[PDB]
Amino acid sequence: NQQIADFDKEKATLDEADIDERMKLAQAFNDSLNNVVSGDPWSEEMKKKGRAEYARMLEIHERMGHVEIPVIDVDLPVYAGTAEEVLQQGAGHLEGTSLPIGGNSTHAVITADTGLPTAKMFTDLTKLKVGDKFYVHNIKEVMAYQVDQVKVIEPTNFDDLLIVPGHDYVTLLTCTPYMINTHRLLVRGHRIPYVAE
Repeated sequence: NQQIADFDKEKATLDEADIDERMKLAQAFNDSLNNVVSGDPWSEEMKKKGRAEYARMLEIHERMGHVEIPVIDVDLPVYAGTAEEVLQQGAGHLEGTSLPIGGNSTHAVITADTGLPTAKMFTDLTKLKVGDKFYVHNIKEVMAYQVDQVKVIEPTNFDDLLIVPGHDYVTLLTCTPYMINTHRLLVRGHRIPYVAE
């Protein structure tokens, strides 16, 4: 709400040289990425992780951007890493996956909670179908993705979260089934052309 407005307002003031340097750094990070999934965010080891520093180049006031999902009225800020404090605040970027700047041979994974009384997070992610759209906002632009795969996995199976060569994917990840949470729901979209009006 206020946090997304803040991001977008500050984004609009950034000088082009500033955006260019930030994107240079983000692109270098992606091009050098050791593509190994850090872990399952809800495991005890991942919950307790310290401050994530790896995405500072993309951040305005600690937010890397926001993910907008019109069909379920979601627009959620994205923070670096997946520690407990991040999942309390919004969505977390899964360390080990591409930064959310798109490009050939990239796959960014964005995760959030489900079923909580106090913030809806990804509770309605279950409603998404193949063909649905979502929009990833970063300091440079807004990137459109169209869902091409929805699947359920066990928490430690990361095969579906790695880079697919020759493609540009973002997966939205939460827990499933409803109020059970033993597994993970993966909603994967592929990049499509988009010009924001």
